This record gives sequence, C-alpha cells and structure tokens, in this order.
Amino acid sequence: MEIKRFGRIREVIPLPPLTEIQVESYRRALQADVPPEKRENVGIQAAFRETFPIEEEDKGKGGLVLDFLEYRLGEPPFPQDECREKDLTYQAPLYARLQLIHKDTGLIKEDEVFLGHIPLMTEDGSFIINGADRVIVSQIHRSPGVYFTPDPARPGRYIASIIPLPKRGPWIDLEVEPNGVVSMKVNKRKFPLVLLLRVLGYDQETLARELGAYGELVQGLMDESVFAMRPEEALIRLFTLLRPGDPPKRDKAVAYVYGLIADPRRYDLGEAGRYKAEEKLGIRLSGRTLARFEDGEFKDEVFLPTLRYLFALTAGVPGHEVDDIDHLGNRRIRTVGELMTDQFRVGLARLARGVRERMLMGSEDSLTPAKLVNSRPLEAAIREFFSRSQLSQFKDETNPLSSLRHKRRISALGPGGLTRERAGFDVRDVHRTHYGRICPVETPEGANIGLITSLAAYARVDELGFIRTPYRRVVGGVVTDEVVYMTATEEDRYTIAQANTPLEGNRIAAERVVARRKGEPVIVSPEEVEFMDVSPKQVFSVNTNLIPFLEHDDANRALMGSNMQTQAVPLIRAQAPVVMTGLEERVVRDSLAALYAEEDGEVAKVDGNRIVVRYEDGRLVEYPLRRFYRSNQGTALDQRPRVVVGQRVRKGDLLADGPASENGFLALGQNVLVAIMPFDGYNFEDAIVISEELLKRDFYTSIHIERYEIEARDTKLGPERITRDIPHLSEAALRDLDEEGVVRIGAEVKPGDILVGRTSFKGESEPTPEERLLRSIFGEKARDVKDTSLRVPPGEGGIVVRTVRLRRGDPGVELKPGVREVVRVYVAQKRKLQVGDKLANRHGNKGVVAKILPVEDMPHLPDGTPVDVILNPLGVPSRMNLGQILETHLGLAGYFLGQRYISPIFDGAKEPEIKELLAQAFEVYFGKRKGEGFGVDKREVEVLRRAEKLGLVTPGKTPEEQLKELFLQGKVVLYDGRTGEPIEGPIVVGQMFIMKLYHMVEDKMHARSTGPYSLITQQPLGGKAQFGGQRFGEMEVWALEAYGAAHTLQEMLTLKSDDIEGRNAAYEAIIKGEDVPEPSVPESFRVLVKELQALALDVQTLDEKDNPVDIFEGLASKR
Repeated sequence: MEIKRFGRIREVIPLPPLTEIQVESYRRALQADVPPEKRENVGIQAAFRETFPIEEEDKGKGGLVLDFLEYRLGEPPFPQDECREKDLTYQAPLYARLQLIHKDTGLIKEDEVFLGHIPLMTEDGSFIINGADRVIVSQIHRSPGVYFTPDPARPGRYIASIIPLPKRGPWIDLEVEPNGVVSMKVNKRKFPLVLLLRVLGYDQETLARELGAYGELVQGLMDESVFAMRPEEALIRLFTLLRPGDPPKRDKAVAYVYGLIADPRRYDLGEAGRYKAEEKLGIRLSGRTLARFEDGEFKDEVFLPTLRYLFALTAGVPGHEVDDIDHLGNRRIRTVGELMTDQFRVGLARLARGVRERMLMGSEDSLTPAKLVNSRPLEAAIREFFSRSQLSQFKDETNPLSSLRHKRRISALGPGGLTRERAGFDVRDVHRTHYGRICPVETPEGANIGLITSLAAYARVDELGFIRTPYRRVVGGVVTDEVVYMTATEEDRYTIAQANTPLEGNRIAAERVVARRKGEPVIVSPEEVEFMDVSPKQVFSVNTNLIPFLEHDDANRALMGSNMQTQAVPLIRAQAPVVMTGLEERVVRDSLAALYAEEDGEVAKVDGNRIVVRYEDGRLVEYPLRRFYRSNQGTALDQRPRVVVGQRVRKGDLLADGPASENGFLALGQNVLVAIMPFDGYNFEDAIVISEELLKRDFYTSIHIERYEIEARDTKLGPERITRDIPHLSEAALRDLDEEGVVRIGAEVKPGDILVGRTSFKGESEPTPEERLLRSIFGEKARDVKDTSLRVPPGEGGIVVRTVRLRRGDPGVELKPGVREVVRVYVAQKRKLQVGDKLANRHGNKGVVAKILPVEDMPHLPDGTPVDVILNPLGVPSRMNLGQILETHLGLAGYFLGQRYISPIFDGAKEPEIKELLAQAFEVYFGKRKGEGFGVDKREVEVLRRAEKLGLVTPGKTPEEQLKELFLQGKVVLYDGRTGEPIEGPIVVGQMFIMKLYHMVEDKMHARSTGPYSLITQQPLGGKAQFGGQRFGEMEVWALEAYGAAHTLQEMLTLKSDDIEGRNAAYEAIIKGEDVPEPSVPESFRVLVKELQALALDVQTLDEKDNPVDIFEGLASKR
C-alpha cells in the first residue's frame, strides 16, 4: 500500500506533547525530582512556606517559631500493578525537615514526620487512586484582578470591581450616586473613597489636583472636609465605621490585614497579579499586594490608581477602558498541579490549626515531633480530593483516544467560587478568543451544555493558566516561521490573518486578503497583516482533528463525530482509515497505546508476552506486553508484537501495537466497502443494513470483561462460608464449581450458573416451626444454611479467565471490616456484531443495525464483489455533512488503487485531485475487465440509458467512455443481488471507515416481572439480579389519561407499583389464570393519609352520603 497526501501549507511546527498539561503541572506542583536548591518554588514547596512559619506570640507564654528547611518525598510504598491487583492508592511518602525554636535556650529539630501520602502520576498522565486509574480535569474562572462593568438597572454610569481570590478576602466595588453619596463595599455596606486615602496619607489638595484636575469628579472627593482634616484619626474613624463595638485603639492591626500578608495574596511577586496591573491600570506594586508593615504608615500604590482609572474611564480616551470579562486574558485555566497544591495547602492549614493548640499543651521543651504534628488532617484532606473531588474521575479508557481526551478536559463545576449551576449564558457560548485555545465543537449538547470542553491542538498553559494560542509573526508583507504564544488580551491589539492566505514563503500573495482584528472579520491588506494563524489544527481539539474533511461538515454534527470516537470500542481486528487526516500516528504515539523502541539495536526474543530487544549500546531489555488487561470500561488492552526475531530497529519504531492499532496508526472500527442507497426499510430513518459476510470474517468483533465479586460476611448468626456446598438441589450445577467453592477457569458460564458458592444463616434470630416439620419428614438433619451464591446475572457471561481470592492471613491487602474474605471472577466474552448494535462514522452518521443480509442477495457490483453495508441517503441532506460522501469517493479510488491517504483538516484533498484518482481507479476496475476477456452488460448499457436521460453522462459517447465519466462522479452500476437486474441509475459506493459503539449497561435491555420493593416507599426496586421497574412519569400518565385508558392507568398506579395487597393477589390470580383482581387501595395513598395524620390534619374518606368508608382495611380500628 502507498500513501499520497494532498494539502500544502508548510506545517511549520510539530504538535506539542498532548498530555503536557497534566504532566508538567504536576511537575511544577511537586518539584520533588529536583533538590530544594533548584529555584521552582511554586506548589507544594510554596504552599509549605506559605503556612510553615507559625508565629504564635502572646497569651500566656510563646515566641513560637516552627521553620521549614527542605521538602523530601521519595520511596513509594508499593508499585503500580500491585496497587491495582490489591486495592491500593499509589502514593509517594513525604516528610520535610522541621525545627521549632524557643524563647528559652534550645531549638529542637525533629527531622522527619511523614504526614500525608500523596498520589503520583503515571508516565502517561493518569493516576491510580483506588483500583481504578483516575484523572484530574482542569477548570476555568475569573483570574483575580479588577474590572469595570456597566451598572445593573440604571442606564446611567458603570461601576468598579476589585476581585481577590481565595474566598476569604474582600470583594470591592466603587459606585457613585451623586445626590449625596458614593459607594465602596467590602463585605456589604458602603463608605467614602477618600477617608481611606486620607488614612494612607493622601490629602484633599495633592489628591484632587494631580489625580482629577483633568477629572471634575475630584469634587466628590474633597466634599466631607470635616473628617479630611484629621490624618491618623481617620484610621480610627473607619475602624469605627466597621461594626461590632470594637476598641478604638488597635494601633496598626486591621490595616495590616488589607495590607501585606493573608487576604491580599502570596501568588508570586512579579507576574501573578502585577500583570493585571501595569497593563490594565496603574504602574506599580510595592510588596505583592497593597502591602507594608515597616513604619506603621502604610503605602498604597493600588488604591489610588483604581479610582484614577475610574476617573479616566469615565472621562474619555486615556485608552478605551472596557473589559470583556470572557477575554481569556481574564479567564484562567487551572492545571492539575494547582488543583492539588490548593488541597495540599488547605490541609496544611488544618494541620497548622491543631499544632497551635499543642504549643500550649506540651509541658516543657521536648515538643518537636508528636507534640506539634498529627497526620490525620493532611491524609483526610488530600485523600478526599483524589477519591471524592467532583473533578477527579474514572479514566475513560474505552479506547486510548478516549482516556487521553478525558485527561485534558476542562470543567466549570468546581470550587463553587468560579462558575456554578446558575447560567452565566455568555460563558457557555464559544467566545471569540476560544481560537486555538479551545475546540468550538467540543461541548456536550444537552444539560451541562457549555460548561465543559477539552482544549486545542497547539494550545499550551504558559506560566499562569492562560491558554496562549500560537500565532506566527509577519513583519510587513513577510511571513515568519517564528511563533508567539499570545494571551487573549494582547490578541486584540493586532491585525491577525488566517493560514489559508496564498503563501510564496515569506510573501503574502493577494492584495485583498482576509484578517480579523478583534473578533471582527476584516479584509485587510498585505501591509497591515501583523500576525498570522499558525494552523488549521490549532483551532480545534485532538479528538476533533481526527475528522477527514471537517471542512464539509456542519459544526453541529461534527460534534457527534468527535464524541462518537470517545465511545469507540477496541476490536480484535483494528484497521486504520482508507483516508486519514494525519494525526492517527501521533495519537497512538502520544497516547500510550503502542510500544516504541528507545534506541537503535536488534531484536532478541519475540514472545507473545515479551520482546526483549538488544540495543547497539551493548544492552538488552525485556519489554513485557499487557497481554489481556481489563480497562475501566471493560475493553481489551493487548499489545500484539509486530517485529520478528532478530531485527534491527530504528529508534522510535513500533515493537508492538496498542489495543487498537494496525501499524502504529490509530485504528478503530474497520474500513468497509459501502453502497449508499435505500433498501426496503431496513435503513429507514437511521437504520443500517449489514452484509452477513462482515461476520464471516471476524470483522466487527470485540472482547468484553465484567468483574463479578462476592464477599464472605460475618453475621452474628454465623460466618458465611464459601464452599462447593450448595445446600438444596444438584451436582449438575456444581461441575464448573470445580475448585471447592470457586469456579474453574476456562468454564463457560451462562446466566444462572454458580460463579461462587456461599452459605449464610436461615432466619434473623429464630428457626422455623413450619420448616421444622418438612425437614424432619424427609431428612431432619438438613444443613440449615442459605444459598447465597454469586450467580451469572441475566445478560451474559463468557468463559472465566482469571480469579482472585483473599483469605484470612492477608499479605499486604486491605480487607474492609466484617469482610471475612473476597472472591473476584474475571469473565471474558467475544462480541460479534449483531442487530442490536450501533455503528457510526467519524462524521456523525450514527445508526443501528437493523438487518444482517445474506451475501446471497445484497447489492453486488459487476465483478462479483458485494457491498458490506448499505447506508440510507436521506440521512445526508437534512444533516449537513457531505464530508462522508467525500470520504466514500476517495475510498472507492483507494480500493482499486490499493492505497490509503491522508486528507488534512481544511488543506487536504480537493475535488479535482479525487476525480483524478478515480480516473486511475477506472483503469484498475475496468482495465482488467478489458483484458480478462469481456465488455459491457445489457444491464450496464441499460442503466446508462436511464443515466443520460438523467444527465450524468454526455450523450453520444461510447459506453466505455460514458462509464468512466459515471465512475469519476463516484458512482458505478450495481445489480440487485436478489434479482440480478441492475438498479436503475448509478449508485455511489466506496471505502468508508465505520466504528462500532460501546454497549452501556442500559443496553442490557432490562425486563422485570416481579422483584424487590423499597422499604419506606413501596415502589419496585432492583439492583443486583432483579432488573428494577421502569418509571411511569407524569408525561406518560397524561398519555394514558388522554386515551380512555382508565384501568390501564389504575393498574400502573396500583397493581403494578404500589398496591401492597394488590400486586400480591395480582400475581396469584395470574398464576391461576384468574382474570386479575380489582385493585385495592395504593400504599402511596395510605402512606400519605398517615403522613397527613402525623400532622394535626385528619383526612377521612367518605361515602355516598357523607359517611365513613375504609381505606386501611382493618388495621386502624383499635385493639
């Protein structure tokens, strides 16, 4: 096979490390690989320094100084796989150096205290919390700064906002309502903007003239002069303004709080907050946030500039001071590291809280180790974030691509501080700045609609979570190969152009060429083009980039296509698309599906379980291959060796293929020849007709594994024994229960077979009088033990492949309390494609198999080769994704030309280039036909007749020539298969890639006859083996109500769900073939009446004449 790739836009730079976000964030987060000497001090070390110097001075005796030296964590308790076999949280041990000082001679240094076991990251970027690999999804929010937004209801003038995160930490607003008041609010109630400047030292005269000479608003400032005439007294006066009934005297205490340390922030001095400053408003910052504690007299280079800019914003063009909040230079992305560092610091505070109490509890000086440190907080805290945070979830590894995406996805629903469930509608939409920074497709149509999405191609989190998107520079009419990752904000200052601009190299080629200033499409000139787009790829996400001709598909349906791939299941037979975009390679590679060769060398052994290669460096290493592992969602992950024995390997070449790779290429589902016409009704709205032949070959077939588990619980009635003993009826069911108790590996288990046996006790506390007689009659001596045995749940099982049992003397495992022992049973099964299944191409055409046709009679081409699947055309006009029809065509060429292609995103193949390849295909198709010995059918000629009358072929040309034309159009003649006659009119056909979608647990069609019932609510409930009833909602009630369905609705409310006495007599009646009984009162009704009686109210039903009647049959009358 050969590869031909069409578009030419010089791809200047390789895509970045896809999991860089997850990997590097945790790198900077926990800087543990490098000594405390190394400078990166953010994250852990930062959070540590933040709360370590615990100064506790006076109330009794103090002068406490506990100081941090160096943070070191290094020897993991156990390893990865052992952490999955056994329930274990892969976490590194950490204990930093600590030394507490004394006001008396002595400083005790108790070196280590290991508090907090913090999880580690896998080399791919995923975690391992408890058994399941988990992932921490990034988030978005208002980057702590100051903005000015238009006022709420009064059309008049807008107000100022100062945003300080963490939560604890004031939230300021400056608003002027001139009849006599100005408003500045910290927690809530407002006060004067000048009483404060006065406090700091700004007097009426110097203030008003320098700041607002150009600003008449200065008059509101010098207004209440009575108080402006006393400096430091203004300090006490504002204190007075706050409200508790506090001591007037507190020298410089609260001013400190809004001064240097806590409330304002320790975000790195320099670029954290001072960036939002010098560019947006005001020039300097002395001390991180408005901070100072040297003379008692505070300095505030921030309090005056904010007003300075409000006087400026309100008075003209110092610049145009309006902040579009959604500008990404305002909305920041929280990489993993930050998310963990914050929970780590929260724990540090919980820790430092308890320690303070113990600076008073310890008797004399030996209080360094246990007296100050308790590991209970940090454990619960960080543990809670990895197992319970709404943000970290099961790794979605249906197929690698999936998990990769789930690792990079961004969420709102988080801290609660940033964006909750209320809407913020504007945020949900795809903002202008989302360019190269977020996929415009990447959003879950439905409930949580704009609140989530995975990021883009070249998108990278620079220093602080600001997705900078790359844009290359173009000085004059010259375009460069240099790139600038720009902030959202700066992007608007320049005139940027799209990549589609005809380029000669550094030369722009057309005078009137498109560019877009700031969210506005603008036809600019080559001389104005300041910057240019990097690529068509950076615009979207990975998951999306994988789509062929994205260019021709409605952005709405292209979403479906992207989410579809996230639902792709690994087939034992994985093939790459006949037509690819170009990243399939990089996907499998950057994801960790296939195994690549470190350095050059030769191959030694090629097992089905290992490839021990020999590098030319004089070394050889064994490369195990995850034979058959269980993915979180139950898909097979096997590495099939692609290298033979003794082979010189290039550095970075596929030794084995990942779960779904063919040859280092991503491959899901399989390329199948497909006709695109209507069949009877088999493909009616969105139904798919499939050729039986597809099953003959093991084409769409997938291996699944479910993990049934049972426990031996300790009841006070007697331990539940796990034995081959199944008390009541046969040995026939005990065969596969070979091992005494457990089931034998390799045994075929059907629904209702014993997977594992167990024996618990009969009653709650007492034996049975009636059951006493029966046992005695045929065999008194009857093991009173109950059959509580894990059985195959309806639905399906396969053949047991592995089993695990953990008994009494536990190795290094965690058995829950009461839990005597556990028994796992891994079962595997081959899933061959069937009518229930759903398959869908990358474009979005989704559909279910409705009929598997015998190759005998499905559409067949002139040469005996028949089509595998017949897709309905109707599904194409409405939806707008011609891309699939473009794929099919290139596919046809690749079938006869025996070649695969790579059509980039928007630069790819072009309609003429394809008509070209089709022209070559015509000779392979029909050229052989010529030589093989035959010409054209009566049929082939006949469909030509109807085709020229149609208008597909130039009348007057020879059939040979006419068919070429007809072929180039992408359609060929097809005969029925059932009749052998032709299908009037050419029909297109070709090689379209189609994947098979994963079957959810719901897919296991749930059918329930009778079963359990809830304890307080008496409505049907399922769980383990009984399916659980379907819900009959109001919307459905009305449906019946509309109909004359009286009884049928009664039934739905009585006999079927709540009529306690009803459902019982119901069953029994049915059992005897009795026309079911007439409904008794529903328990929902009785539950109610009583609920109602619980409250004073008395609800009594009445008769024809206002008289009693009785709902509660006979249990309410007394005694």
